[PDB]
Amino acid sequence: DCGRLPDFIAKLTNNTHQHVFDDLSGSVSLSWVGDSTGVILVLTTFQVPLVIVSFGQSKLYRSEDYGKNFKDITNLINNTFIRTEFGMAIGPENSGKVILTAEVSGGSRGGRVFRSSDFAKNFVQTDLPFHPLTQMMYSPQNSDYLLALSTENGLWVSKNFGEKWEEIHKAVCLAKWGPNNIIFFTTHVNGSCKADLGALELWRTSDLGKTFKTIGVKIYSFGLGGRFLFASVMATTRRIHVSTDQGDTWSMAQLPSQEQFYSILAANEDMVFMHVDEPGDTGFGTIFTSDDRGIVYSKSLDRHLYTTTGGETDFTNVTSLRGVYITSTLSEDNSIQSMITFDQGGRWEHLRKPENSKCDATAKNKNECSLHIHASYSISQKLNVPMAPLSEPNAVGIVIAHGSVGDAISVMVPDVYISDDGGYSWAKMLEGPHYYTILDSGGIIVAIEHSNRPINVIKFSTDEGQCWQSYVFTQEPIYFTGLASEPGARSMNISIWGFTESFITRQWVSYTVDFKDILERNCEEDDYTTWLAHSTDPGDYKDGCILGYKEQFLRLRKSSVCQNGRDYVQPSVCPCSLEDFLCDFGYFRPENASECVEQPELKGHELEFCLYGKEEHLTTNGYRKIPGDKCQGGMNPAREVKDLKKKCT
Amino acid sequence: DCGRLPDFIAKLTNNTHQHVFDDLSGSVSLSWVGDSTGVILVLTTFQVPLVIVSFGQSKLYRSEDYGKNFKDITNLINNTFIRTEFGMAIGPENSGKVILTAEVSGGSRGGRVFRSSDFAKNFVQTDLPFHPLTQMMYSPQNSDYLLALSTENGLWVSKNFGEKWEEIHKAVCLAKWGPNNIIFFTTHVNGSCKADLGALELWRTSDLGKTFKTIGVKIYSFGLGGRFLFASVMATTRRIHVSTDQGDTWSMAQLPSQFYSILAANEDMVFMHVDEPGDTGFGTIFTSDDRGIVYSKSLDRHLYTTTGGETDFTNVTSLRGVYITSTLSEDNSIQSMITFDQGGRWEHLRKPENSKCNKNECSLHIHASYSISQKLNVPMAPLSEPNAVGIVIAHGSVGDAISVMVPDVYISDDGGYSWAKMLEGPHYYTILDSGGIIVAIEHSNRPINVIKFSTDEGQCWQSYVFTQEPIYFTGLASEPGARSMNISIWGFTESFITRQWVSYTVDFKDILERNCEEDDYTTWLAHSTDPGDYKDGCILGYKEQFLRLRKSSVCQNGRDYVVAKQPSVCPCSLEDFLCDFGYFRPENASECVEQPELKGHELEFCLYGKEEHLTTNGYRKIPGDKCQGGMNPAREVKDLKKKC
Ligand SMILES: *[C@@H]1O[C@H](CO)[C@@H](O[C@@H]2O[C@H](CO)[C@@H](O[C@@H]3O[C@H](CO)[C@@H](O)[C@H](O)[C@@H]3O)[C@H](O)[C@H]2NC(C)=O)[C@H](O)[C@H]1NC(C)=O
Ligand SMILES: *[C@@H]1O[C@H](CO)[C@@H](O[C@@H]2O[C@H](CO)[C@@H](O[C@@H]3O[C@H](CO)[C@@H](O)[C@H](O)[C@@H]3O)[C@H](O)[C@H]2NC(C)=O)[C@H](O)[C@H]1NC(C)=O
Ligand SMILES: *[C@@H]1O[C@H](CO)[C@@H](O[C@@H]2O[C@H](CO)[C@@H](O[C@@H]3O[C@H](CO)[C@@H](O)[C@H](O)[C@@H]3O)[C@H](O)[C@H]2NC(C)=O)[C@H](O)[C@H]1NC(C)=O
Ligand SMILES: *[C@@H]1O[C@H](CO)[C@@H](O[C@@H]2O[C@H](CO)[C@@H](O[C@@H]3O[C@H](CO)[C@@H](O)[C@H](O)[C@@H]3O)[C@H](O)[C@H]2NC(C)=O)[C@H](O)[C@H]1NC(C)=O
Ligand SMILES: *[C@@H]1O[C@H](CO)[C@@H](O[C@@H]2O[C@H](CO)[C@@H](O)[C@H](O)[C@H]2NC(C)=O)[C@H](O)[C@H]1NC(C)=O
Ligand SMILES: *[C@@H]1O[C@H](CO)[C@@H](O)[C@H](O)[C@H]1NC(C)=O
Ligand SMILES: *[C@@H]1O[C@H](CO)[C@@H](O)[C@H](O)[C@H]1NC(C)=O
Ligand SMILES: *[C@@H]1O[C@H](CO)[C@@H](O)[C@H](O)[C@H]1NC(C)=O
Ligand code: NA
Ligand code: NA
Ligand code: NA
Ligand code: NA
Ligand code: NA
Repeated sequence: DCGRLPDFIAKLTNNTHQHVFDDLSGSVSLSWVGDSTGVILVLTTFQVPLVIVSFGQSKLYRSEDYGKNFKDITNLINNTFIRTEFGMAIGPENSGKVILTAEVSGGSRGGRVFRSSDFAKNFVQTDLPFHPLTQMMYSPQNSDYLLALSTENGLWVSKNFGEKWEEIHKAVCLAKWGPNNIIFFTTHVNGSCKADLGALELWRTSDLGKTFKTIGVKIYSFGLGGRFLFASVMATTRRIHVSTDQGDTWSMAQLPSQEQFYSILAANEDMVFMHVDEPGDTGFGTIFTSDDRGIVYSKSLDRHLYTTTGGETDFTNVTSLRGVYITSTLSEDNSIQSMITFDQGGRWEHLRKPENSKCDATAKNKNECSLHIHASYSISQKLNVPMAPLSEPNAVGIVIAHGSVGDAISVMVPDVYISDDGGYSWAKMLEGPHYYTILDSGGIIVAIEHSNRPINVIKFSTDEGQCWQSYVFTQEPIYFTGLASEPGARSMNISIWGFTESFITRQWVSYTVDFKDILERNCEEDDYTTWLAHSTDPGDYKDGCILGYKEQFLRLRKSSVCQNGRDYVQPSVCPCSLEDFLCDFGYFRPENASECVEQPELKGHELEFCLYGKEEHLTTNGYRKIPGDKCQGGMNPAREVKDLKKKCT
Repeated sequence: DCGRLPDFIAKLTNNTHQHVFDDLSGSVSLSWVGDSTGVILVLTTFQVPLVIVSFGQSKLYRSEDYGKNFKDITNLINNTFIRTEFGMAIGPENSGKVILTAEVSGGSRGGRVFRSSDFAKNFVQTDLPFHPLTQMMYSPQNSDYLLALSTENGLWVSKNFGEKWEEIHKAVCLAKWGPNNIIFFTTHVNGSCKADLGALELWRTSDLGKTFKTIGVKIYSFGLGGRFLFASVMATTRRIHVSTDQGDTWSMAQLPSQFYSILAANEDMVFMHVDEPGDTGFGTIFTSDDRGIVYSKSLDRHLYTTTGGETDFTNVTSLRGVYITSTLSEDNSIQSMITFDQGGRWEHLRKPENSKCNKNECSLHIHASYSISQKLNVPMAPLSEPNAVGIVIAHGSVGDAISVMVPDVYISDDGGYSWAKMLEGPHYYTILDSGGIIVAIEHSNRPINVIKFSTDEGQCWQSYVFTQEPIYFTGLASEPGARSMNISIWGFTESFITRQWVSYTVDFKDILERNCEEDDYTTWLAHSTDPGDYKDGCILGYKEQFLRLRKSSVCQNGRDYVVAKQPSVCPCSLEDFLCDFGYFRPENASECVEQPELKGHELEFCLYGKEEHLTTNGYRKIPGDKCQGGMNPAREVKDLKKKC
């Protein structure tokens, strides 16, 4: 049971610093700039259409002492304002780069940016030779490289952190940074980008506009994931093509029985999750997985729910436990259900419902108490879930997410559920929707109620979400607007901002809380327990095996109040079992089934597919080893990919 | 100036009726059902996707004494819940028809509807043999006839007010009622409606599914407006086709020359918006003849939202021929334009009365669907009604970002010709009593307890504190009827975590105690863009005169604000004519001028398969304009004896 009253109020009251901002208009954004810099930026923005020239003044405040004091530096951005859609363009964590993209209050020949490379302590002003259509994008491999699309659909690039800009191509519809500062972009065949569905050209430049190469024609769309480049190509019908050499060579995606709607759910250096819409136009599709070449796919999960307008799904990478992914499917009776995989798409199981839930006490029927974990599918469906599932690799096994059972009331007002074993087991910890953040690599989790009333409570947990305490951080409740944490692995600082509205005018205020005094002592051996990740194959020899590697994790004991949450850790290999294999091309695991079985339609014919112009023949026991799985010994089904020395089809 | 003296708080306190609702979950909707019936329904709904089966219980409360008392009748809809997207399917006014379309808690073979034809005083339940994909639709000619699309894209029709249903066609994408119980609908050949865009077939049935007729192929979309049927056809580019004979014959829209949208259409005329070639967020409004075929330039640089295509186009239903929308000025300022002759001529909206004005823009922008789609803080579009002649209430902003972020509420009493800022900040508002009562409620994050009301058509406002426990505002609903005096406010308190819902019904009967006398009215004429005295009071060639309650009036009006007069027609002038095909009116200009690119070549268009030649002075009479005499410009459509 939880430890009642380790007194925190005194240690938090003296570490809570309020700042009132007078006469702020528009939306107010707050952000920490850097780890251990002390810098917090507060900026007001305005919702103004791009084409409209209007007058306005954004306000800008800066703290250099961790939120205790703010200096008005609006004079730096005199006679400009920033649109809410743009906000701040903050570079990578250790770069110190911040860019404010603004519009001149009276109008001008182009936009105006304010550039800082010292954690927002000094800005320089630069007039753009164009009006930005969207926010400027940093190159992932070089924060000095910026690209921006103009309102004239021109592609502009800067090599020196936005100081000097050059237009490298006109009539561009979409542009994206690839790897090693490559730029991919689409261009017109004629008039409008909207009217030219399926007739765009995909272009590549590897030297920031000096030379170009057309890598695709008749393009519907394109995207990037992991080491893979994807393009939807119009033949009257759409097919998916994959490239792992930045478009020099393409191969059509090979799916058993490339369709009208596709989506890359996730992709890394090892594999691809691909969603393909079911024939006709229903609310569900199918998840396919590929090898590290991104070409040959196999059926992974049926009836995967997606929003027909936008393609969002509940697909969630559980980043706090290797190999774990969660998403939502439509059961046979059209109930929503959360499925979870612990082997990177090889096998999926129903998410387990909490034991002895309040739902179990009132449910007049089973399956009513199934737990649906809310993500982008719920959010796009306009449900009241203010945050997707939250996890981070440093906080091993911790997942925080909104969830609902099979009641309309629960769907309307989700609750916050906590998992400490990467999603295998869940407990309802907070009533109603919340905003939440992880600090101190999981040593501190904080949540704030999301409702119509003004709030004055911080809820926090120091034992990975098992026990919660409430801290009244003000006597004047605020309509909550934002929650922002200082970055860093050992973070203790968090800022809340919002406003009072006793009459018609909003008075904005920020509260910065330092949790330094709460976690005084360092955890010892009796403060932890040990746990092994869940395995779907039975046997003590298979407990704790993740993709062929057995490992052991710690977990803070319930009611713990201590720091030094050691990094959860000698590697050992497991024997091979079914959980270490995906189904092969043409095979699948029926719902609730452990073994792969050949899809019925292919039972008659030989399994063949196209691989870079060469037709291949597949003989298989129905299995192929999961990319990245270091399994050895045990079960080893056989497969052979024989080249037929023939052109495709 | 306003008369603050008549103390109203005593006359309103005894006429304010509170009802507290226990354990309401989900979204809460409230609606009056019928003129002088006394019926108010309160229903809880849930935001749940269509395909998902879940458990839930909607709650249903009914008042039969004008909101003083509510009876829990949830048992009527036991074991069902209603989706927020569906709500209630309310038949036409005075029909008495209400239908609650629900799904069964836990799933079933089809939906379940609860049907009433006596203003929701008695319901009967019917199990549907299908799951409805969208809300059921009443036939405008017969409220017993219903239409519904199933989640399997089957087309279902009922002839007996939803008691018995028949499936008349499968694989249907969209279906709509025509004028005489005709049904137009599109169907694909195989697969998906999304994938078969531009390859759909447009079908018609005039006998509720007994027989069908294919009236269009290669269809992208279709729609109905006024007496016009529209279809978008995929050729290499998409173009719009019009039919005035229910699809037996079509004609392509003839524009002097891209994406096409129908802004509005009635029995006389079509408003068409045409997107610029490069998609820069603005387009051009074109107007048609009475056939919907021949179009001419009406308004340039018409702003539209780049994704949904919404514009600020607003029909001022309280004054004939008046429309307002937003355009992009030469320096990319937003501006409101107004027409008093149904698109013939547009003028800049006049600056608000009594204002202190720097920049070039103290101009007043009236907020509508373009502002709403641009995510501005505008909770309601402009509000007007035909019975409340000349009254328009709308959100407006001047040309500073602060004003755009927090618009104010403006009042016009002459159909939008002149405007005054009457309320600070965004509000919800409603008109009842044919304009005798206007009510407004603040839109903000804090709970409210004040009702703002006007009894002189918006010229003077008073504040009434209707409760000591402020509520987070949810809705404002007025009793229907020309002489209505009751409104309902509902919302919830949330002192802790739980919402407690409550309704407040206010009766203005004691406020408007005495009846207005002759000294309570003034008379006015609608604005005319031609300055002659022979055109005073002329609206589209027809003379009329209006009344208006004097400022600070607190009395009940029983007269139609249109004075009863023998009808008289006006002489023709420029305001009575559109520009002809190939002509347009420059900004602020009264006379039409030929578009420059066409000044050299012969004006030609295709009309019913035959190529036609147009010689014109630049004008054509506005469709519906009852003008006679006066100006008579010449035009001739000469057949060229050629196919097209
Ligand atoms: C789902 O989220 C997890 C966690 O973020 C992703 O896993 C991580 O992916 C990165 C890059 O692929 C891995 O980095 C690698 O780092 C190691 C060690 O420095 C290096 O030897 C490799 O060459 C590689 O650069 C990282 O280790 C890995 N972390 C874990 C816990 O697996 C995963 O990629 C996501 N899934 C998908 C499909 O994207
Ligand atoms: C969380 O926020 C707190 C502030 O509320 C941070 O603590 C502050 O850190 C600064 C910089 O390390 C400390 O300043 C230093 O003082 C020494 C002399 O003692 C001086 O040489 C340095 O130049 C600097 O001024 C400051 O004292 C300290 N304030 C408090 C109240 O502890 C803290 O670093 C933040 N991060 C974490 C992880 O807690
Ligand atoms: C995987 O396992 C689950 C059980 O854990 C299987 O679920 C079952 O699904 C059927 C529907 O396919 C449920 O059935 C019946 O539905 C009818 C409606 O037509 C209803 O009238 C009956 O009362 C009944 O509920 C059944 O209840 C359910 N079983 C359980 C224990 O929940 C699922 O089908 C399996 N998947 C595969 C591919 O085999
Ligand atoms: C606004 O709401 C009030 C109630 O707050 C409505 O007043 C009520 O209307 C009915 C019908 O006129 C009245 O009831 C009965 O009328 C019959 C005559 O058919 C009579 O014999 C009964 O004795 C009874 O009065 C009811 O008394 C009346 N007023 C009140 C205060 O209860 C009113 O009709 C609503 N609408 C308008 C436009 O004011
Ligand atoms: C714009 O609003 C007005 C007011 O509703 C419409 O005018 C009426 O049209 C109906 C149906 O044709 C007639 O029955 C009424 O007699 C008209 N009333 C008035 C005051 O004109 C008008 O048709 C609407 N739509 C368009 C496209 O203008
Ligand atoms: C910029 O702001 C200053 C206030 O410091 C103001 O006086 C000045 O007019 C502005 N400059 C321009 C060019 O508008
Ligand atoms: C509501 O419906 C359920 C299922 O039909 C039934 O068991 C229950 O008795 C009903 N409640 C009432 C009050 O009739
Ligand atoms: C058009 O008329 C308005 C109102 O009289 C005037 O203010 C404006 O300057 C005119 N516009 C142009 C472009 O001349
Ligand atoms: Na870098
Ligand atoms: Na951009
Ligand atoms: Na009445
Ligand atoms: Na049902
Ligand atoms: Na009809």
